[PDB]
Amino acid sequence: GMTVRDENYFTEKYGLTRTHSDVLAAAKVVAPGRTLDLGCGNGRNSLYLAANGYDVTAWDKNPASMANLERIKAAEGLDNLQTDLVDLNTLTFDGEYDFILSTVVMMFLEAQTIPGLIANMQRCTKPGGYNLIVAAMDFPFAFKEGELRRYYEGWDMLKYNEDVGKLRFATMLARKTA
Ligand SMILES: [Cl-]
Repeated sequence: GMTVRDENYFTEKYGLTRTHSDVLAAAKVVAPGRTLDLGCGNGRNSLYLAANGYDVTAWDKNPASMANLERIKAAEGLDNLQTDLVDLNTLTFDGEYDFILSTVVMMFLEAQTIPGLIANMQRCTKPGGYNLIVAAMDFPFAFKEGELRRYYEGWDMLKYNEDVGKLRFATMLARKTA
């Protein structure tokens, strides 16, 4: 009968790279809610979240990839998954989200984009909301030791790892104060 639409369901059915392990772990602590996948890539994370109760908005560049996600979305009947084409280097957005995630996307953005993009994620997060960031540390951009954490001064620093994953990645789960 039941085949639950978890990370293994999506890899078996569509053959995309597996849902990020930090998105899987975050989902155990972040209650389903209004979620922005900011730089959704192939939609691996957006598909998982939308199939598991989150109301997802998935944005990235690449018209082909976004159309591919939209086609899988339609096959999976995920009416709670909205997709749009964006350029993260020029995007300014509005909105109020329970959860914003950015996983392995910033390293491909211009270094000058990052401060404004993080400011934008922060102001569009509801009080008590969560931001998840997974990002390379030290081609066009990489965070320096402690930098991701400094951007999030004043938020509850729930989880923050700077560990190998051949590149070091900073993984952060922060919650906005209420
Ligand atoms: Cl990154």
